[PDB]
Amino acid sequence: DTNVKTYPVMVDSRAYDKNGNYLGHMYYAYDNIDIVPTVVTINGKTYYKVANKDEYVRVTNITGNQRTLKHNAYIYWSSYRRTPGTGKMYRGQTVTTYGPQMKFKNGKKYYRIEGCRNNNKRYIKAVNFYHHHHHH
Ligand SMILES: [Ca+2]
Ligand SMILES: [Zn+2]
Ligand SMILES: [Zn+2]
Ligand SMILES: [Zn+2]
Repeated sequence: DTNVKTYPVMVDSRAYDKNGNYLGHMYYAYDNIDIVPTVVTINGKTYYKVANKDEYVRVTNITGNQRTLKHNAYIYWSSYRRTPGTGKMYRGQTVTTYGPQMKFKNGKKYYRIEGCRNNNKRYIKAVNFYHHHHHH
């Protein structure tokens, strides 16, 4: 494989055959992974092929998703704690999120965002990417 990019795994990625069957192992955040940077669709979902393996990992977990804030957002380490020293992001700013929504112990859903590491945890509440806040 001659076309290869390196990216941190931002979310523990299940490894899948070309048919979208789980192979029983994972790639782990925040290790680097080598991928062929060509999007591959399998049963409606996007993957990258791991370099020199007939293995596929979800794009969302690697290069993630461009999302636009619909509301001012604080950056959270956990349910009740802001990432230390962080400010806010504003309605209209663009954020890279990785992976599906994650349910914290408060019961609310979060997106892991660019820069999140074990010593620098960075999440935004999912609702801040939706128009309707009928919950305030
Ligand atoms: Ca807010
Ligand atoms: Zn609002
Ligand atoms: Zn409001
Ligand atoms: Zn609101």
